[PDB]
Amino acid sequence: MKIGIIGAGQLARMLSLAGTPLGLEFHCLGKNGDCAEEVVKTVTDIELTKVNDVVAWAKQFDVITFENENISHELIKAINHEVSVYPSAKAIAISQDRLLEKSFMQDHGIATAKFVNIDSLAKLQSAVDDHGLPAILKTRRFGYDGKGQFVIRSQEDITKAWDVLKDAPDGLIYEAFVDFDYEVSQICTADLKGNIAFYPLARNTHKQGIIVESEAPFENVVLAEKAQQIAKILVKEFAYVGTLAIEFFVKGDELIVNEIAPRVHNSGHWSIDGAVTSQFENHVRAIAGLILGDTTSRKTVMLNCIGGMPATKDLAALDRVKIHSYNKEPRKGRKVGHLNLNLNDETDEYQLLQVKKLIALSEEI
Amino acid sequence: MKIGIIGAGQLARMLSLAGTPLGLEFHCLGKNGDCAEEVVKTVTDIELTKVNDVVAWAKQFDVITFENENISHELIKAINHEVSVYPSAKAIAISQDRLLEKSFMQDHGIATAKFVNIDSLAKLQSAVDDHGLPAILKTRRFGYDGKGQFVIRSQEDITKAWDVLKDAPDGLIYEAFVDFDYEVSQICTADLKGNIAFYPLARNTHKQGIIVESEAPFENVVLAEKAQQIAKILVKEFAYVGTLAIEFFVKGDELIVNEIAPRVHNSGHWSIDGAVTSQFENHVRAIAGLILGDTTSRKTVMLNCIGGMPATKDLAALDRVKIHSYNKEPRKGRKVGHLNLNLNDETDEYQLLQVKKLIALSEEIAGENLYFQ
Ligand SMILES: Nc1ncnc2c1ncn2[C@@H]1O[C@H](COP(=O)(O)CP(=O)(O)O)[C@@H](O)[C@H]1O
Ligand SMILES: Nc1ncnc2c1ncn2[C@@H]1O[C@H](COP(=O)(O)CP(=O)(O)O)[C@@H](O)[C@H]1O
Repeated sequence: MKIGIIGAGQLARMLSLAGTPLGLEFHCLGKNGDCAEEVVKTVTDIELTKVNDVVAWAKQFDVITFENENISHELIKAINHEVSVYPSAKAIAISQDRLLEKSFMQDHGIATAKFVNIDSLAKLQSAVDDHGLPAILKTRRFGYDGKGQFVIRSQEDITKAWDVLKDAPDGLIYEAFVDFDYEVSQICTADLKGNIAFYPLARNTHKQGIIVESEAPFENVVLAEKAQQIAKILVKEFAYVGTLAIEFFVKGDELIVNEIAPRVHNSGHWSIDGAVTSQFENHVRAIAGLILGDTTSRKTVMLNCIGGMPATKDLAALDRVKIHSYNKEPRKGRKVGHLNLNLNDETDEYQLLQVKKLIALSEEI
Repeated sequence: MKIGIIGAGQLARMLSLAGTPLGLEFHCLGKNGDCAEEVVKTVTDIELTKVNDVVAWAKQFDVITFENENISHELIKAINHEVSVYPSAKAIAISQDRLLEKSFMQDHGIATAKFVNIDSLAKLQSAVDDHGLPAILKTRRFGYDGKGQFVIRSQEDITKAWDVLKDAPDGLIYEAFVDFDYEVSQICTADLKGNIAFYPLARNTHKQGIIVESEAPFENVVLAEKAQQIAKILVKEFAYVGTLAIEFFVKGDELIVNEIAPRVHNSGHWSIDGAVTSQFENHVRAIAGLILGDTTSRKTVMLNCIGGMPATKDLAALDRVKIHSYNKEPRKGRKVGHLNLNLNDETDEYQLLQVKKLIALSEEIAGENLYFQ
């Protein structure tokens, strides 16, 4: 069986690393010299606006998936008529636009921040009038790592936020500021028949809008049950196949959906070394029409390497640390790898402190 | 850092799968179409007898290793004048020839089968006269998965064995049958300084001369200590860098060396899913000059897929089984994949029984001899 992946970045790289032992063959649409190239059969560089060329490429294979939900859902629909793509064009359309995403949650009784579509300064003033400060003005599309956002903390900031973000061609959303204690994510995988394999919750640490740490299992049965029930709604309504990621704000026993990603996600990277079947192996099993792997998990912390990464010789000296370099060119803010560590004892805690020392030296956000 | 591997088969494939997350780049010398191709940066097909061309290929990279010790040690010596190769040409020269291997062990007081170099029928008759039947005649070089052997049980078998094997250009060895209870292997990895990371013993089951199952950790403190001491001697004598495998026959509390392989080995494949750092990741760390990874292990069974392999859908349905297909075309006796399973509870034991049933349906071994004792 041949699997095509739209994108040749680190998610594609890790999908192939996980799926290749299953005896599957991987092909990417992307740039030669992107980091998945050395671990897949072929990489083909086709401009995504050339729909017919993309469809022709995809038809060479048995099933297609993608690493970035910002791609055209109309493109996915065109491919999916000729060869299966998972997950769905609907999941892409909804997840890639903050307003559509929030409206979808609202329609299905799923809690989120209060939100308003913003198409003018007057509309923004009304939103602040209706829903209050503090608040965040965000681009509806293409935001990542907290980019394209302006936190409004005063009346004065309203005009300032509008002036900064008004020219976003795909529009803007007002979000009420959520007072939460911490953040967690639910990753799960759904197969062709709608069966879902759940991972435990992971608690995620952010700095300057970028995830820097993720730790699982976050043990809280009330929260886990709520997160699973939300995931079940999304899987059903999207007719979803593959790994799905849901990010939440937590306030006490209350879960508030922040956003979703219809793909393997940074907050599940711990599962490479902490679950019987990682989020990557399970995404591949799902789309390949295979039964999902067991997801029994053990305590694991994942640390991101942003803007740089410690020298391999220094990492290797911490002999329990599992190294995941993506072999990417370092640049400010760029995710170039991560480190996983199972946490069982004091030696593990020591190695974790050492990893943190090294990351402090290499990080550039 | 760029690592060149001589060979593009499943061992190279698994070295790259293990080493690529460390940020290392892999290149193979082998045939395009070989199973490592899809997981390495490049594969280059050069005839190994073309020494200058091989050396030129190797000099592109920062360190070289190899997946098959049957290659020319003189080739490795030539490469190593200009780019580091691990492990050493000495390890290759000794390990690749059954007579040199046995003689090395004998010279270091390490127990082996009784053995005799066989270069004529008369020499074989004398070996039988001196050491008895049953016995095995084996090629000194190129043997693997039991190939190049003839088990001698009767007087009439003596001439047959000689006639089947006598054309081997690199000669033959007689071995007396060893009285043993079961077989274990010691896999370990040595770094540039001489530190050794040890795996627990694995207990290995063979059928018709090919390994079919491997289970670790095999707990026996007395045997494990003896195996480690033997490994230490070999690492020191070979100035060894990389993963090393030693196969033993066990009789009570005694270890008899069967043979060694200067490489990752089939009996260590369990470590992909049963150790903190697999034999493959550790081989890569060793040759790359890195500190070795922790080898803390958990109970795991490895089952080989020979000839054929069960359908992926059937394997995936046993949801704790870890699938390692090499993506190789089925052929009688060919190793086309393996399966690993951690064993902690009754559900694991159930999945183990079910996966063994699937393997019994897919297996096609190319057996040539029976080794019952
Ligand atoms: N409505 C809100 N109220 C409070 N904090 C928020 C918020 N929206 C986002 N944040 C904070 O800013 C971080 C990044 O926000 P987003 O998840 O919207 C940015 P991105 O990951 O899509 O690029 C969140 O993880 C959260 O800590
Ligand atoms: N001298 C001996 N006495 C008894 N059994 C032997 C033996 N030599 C080999 N065997 C049996 O045949 C199996 C394969 O033999 P080898 O290890 O020599 C074959 P290979 O792996 O080098 O191709 C051994 O694992 C062992 O079960």
